[PDB]
Amino acid sequence: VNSFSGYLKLTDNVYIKNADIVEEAKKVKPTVVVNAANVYLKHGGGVAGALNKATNNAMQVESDDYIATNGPLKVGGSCVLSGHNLAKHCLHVVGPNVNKGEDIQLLKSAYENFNQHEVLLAPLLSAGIFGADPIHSLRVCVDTVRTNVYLAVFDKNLYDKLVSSFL
Ligand SMILES: OC[C@@H](Nc1ncnc2[nH]ccc12)C1CC1
Ligand SMILES: [Cl-]
Repeated sequence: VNSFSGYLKLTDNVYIKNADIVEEAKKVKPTVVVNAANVYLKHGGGVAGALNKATNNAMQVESDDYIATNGPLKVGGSCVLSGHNLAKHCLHVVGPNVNKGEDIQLLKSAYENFNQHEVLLAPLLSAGIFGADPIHSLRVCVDTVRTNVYLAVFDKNLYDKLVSSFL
């Protein structure tokens, strides 16, 4: 039993809700919130800009030190950093950005990072400003993640389409 509330159950392990991931994280304080990161951990817009703003830029300061030490992530890769005031940990996961010409096949590799954590609050990877089809992202999530994932979908209209079209 956990403190996630109001989610529709899609499969044994995948749950979904129309919600603002920032407000969800502040309420639940999950062990892990997933950021829709880029390889440079530059949290400018989308989920990343919103999460970073909610930390008063502390996420960006920590991320800049991470990059200075380790260099960029790989597309499809991840790193674990602090969750600041939102969660215990933030798993920064880089899905392919179609608006940069990146290979959509890497979306499965991106979701595999979730399997290293028993329970996560997450967005749909490569959706929104990363330019991939969200119906596809949900399908890859369901077919790749085996741990317990709570998906927050910001746009209410998109949420209804994902539910009604879910196979
Ligand atoms: O990952 C793409 C995804 N974006 C977000 N999901 C949940 N909460 C959010 N807050 C700000 C952006 C954002 C779009 C809706 C499918
Ligand atoms: Cl977005």
